Amino acid sequence: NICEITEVDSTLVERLGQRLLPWMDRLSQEQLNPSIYVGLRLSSLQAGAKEAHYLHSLKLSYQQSLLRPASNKDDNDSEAKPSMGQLALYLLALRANCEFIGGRKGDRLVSQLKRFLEDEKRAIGHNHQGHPRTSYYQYSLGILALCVHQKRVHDSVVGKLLYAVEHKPHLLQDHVSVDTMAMAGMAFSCLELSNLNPKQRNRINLALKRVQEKILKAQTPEGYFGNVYSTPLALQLLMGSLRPSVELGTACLKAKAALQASLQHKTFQNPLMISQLLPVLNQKSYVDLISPDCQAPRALLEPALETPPQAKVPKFIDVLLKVSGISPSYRHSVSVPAGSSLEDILKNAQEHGRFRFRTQASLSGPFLTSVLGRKAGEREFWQVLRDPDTPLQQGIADYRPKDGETIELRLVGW
Ligand code: B12
Ligand SMILES: [Cl-]
Ligand SMILES: [Cl-]
Ligand SMILES: [Cl-]
Repeated sequence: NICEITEVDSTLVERLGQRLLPWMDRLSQEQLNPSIYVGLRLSSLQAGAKEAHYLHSLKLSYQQSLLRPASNKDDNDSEAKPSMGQLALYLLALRANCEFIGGRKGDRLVSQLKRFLEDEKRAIGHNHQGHPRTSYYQYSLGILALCVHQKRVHDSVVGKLLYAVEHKPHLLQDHVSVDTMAMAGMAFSCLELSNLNPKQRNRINLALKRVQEKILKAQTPEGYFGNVYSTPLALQLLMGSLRPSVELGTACLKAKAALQASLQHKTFQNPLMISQLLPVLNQKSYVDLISPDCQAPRALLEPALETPPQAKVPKFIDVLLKVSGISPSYRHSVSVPAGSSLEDILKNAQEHGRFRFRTQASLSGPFLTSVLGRKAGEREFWQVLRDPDTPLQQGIADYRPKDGETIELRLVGW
């Protein structure tokens, strides 16, 4: 297949896998990450039966958190659980261990997921005025997750994703675009291969060509689908073929070369991103979770065990932090070692100034949710940009600012 990464330097792959390896000892509820587990299982790499403990921890935690008693002893909250889209990735994790979800606990989880989709269906509405509470990405992920376990979703649920893909000057924001198409594509593709909604078979097939079209349309001069980070999910979808073309073949070749290029430059630092890339580098996608092969051997990753101690004096960078989209705006001047994350800088400004911010856990890491006491609301988010007006492609923990950058935290409405 032409959309498949066919040749990768195994030492690059191994370095990527070494980035996931420490996460395998991070078993706390907020660190546990079903995406990382999936990515490893579908990769050419193994992070030990560190993996087994990890799935077991996922099982215990997702079950204990999501199946809690009918009425909790005086709180309405205690120990905020995984989200439904995370439950969807947890379902992918089980398939990655060649398990189907089951038993009474598994029935309840599946219902929770179906309720989620039904609730999103309702939120989206009638004829689609109205938004998902979460996103179409999680919507698609949910359908895909149920599909790979051979669980059917209501035709009206699937309809909502199909129509969104099908209808008009495409709804989706640029940020979500390719990634959401890729994920929806993978939901549709699973539906097809599974024949789970035969009453919309043709519609699904046409949604697939659509999804393919929009992804190729989104190709950048650099070769990326959307951006470097959407490219792996794009390729995950695209390697699933069934519409082989000359445009598609050329697009994939460009996409692949751009991706391999970025691998030489330590582009992929984010554990979730790596978890999305490794499968692709092993010619696998989430859609392979339909029939996962748990017998295939993988190369054991061993701990890097070396963190190079320079005893040098590091370069410092001087960075300007600025907050906009709220009143008052705020600025902060910080000088920190080169290689400091945006997050380090935030924590520094908080420590040594009038700054404050809050993040919350996500599978991509710390997600900035509140700056200076202003918490992003319903369709708001704290956008992170490098001045002038360039949205970062990494979040706070991964973005490592350059000398002289102005980094903007902008409250925006999408
Ligand atoms: C939906 C989405 C959003 C939504 C999320 C809110 C919503 N309505 O649900 C919005 C528009 C707010 C958003 C924002 C951003 N996003 Co975003 N987002 C996505 C998308 C399409 C799906 C994520 C998802 O739902 N995952 C599934 C569920 C189960 O996972 P989850 O971990 O529980 O999801 C949470 C986080 O993803 C959080 N979130 C969203 N984006 C990001 C990015 C980072 C770095 C973090 C830590 C968290 C985070 O939102 C979800 C909670 O609803 C992904 C695509 C992808 N390839 O994963 C990109 C993606 C994760 N986002 C990305 C980026 C870069 C950003 C921003 C940094 C953009 C910016 N310059 O401001 C910001 C986050 C800044 C911040 N405040 O911390 C990149 C990250 C790449 C990388 N190297 O890590 C991705 C992969 C898109 C891309 N191809 O570039 N995003
Ligand atoms: Cl339940
Ligand atoms: Cl990254
Ligand atoms: Cl805050």
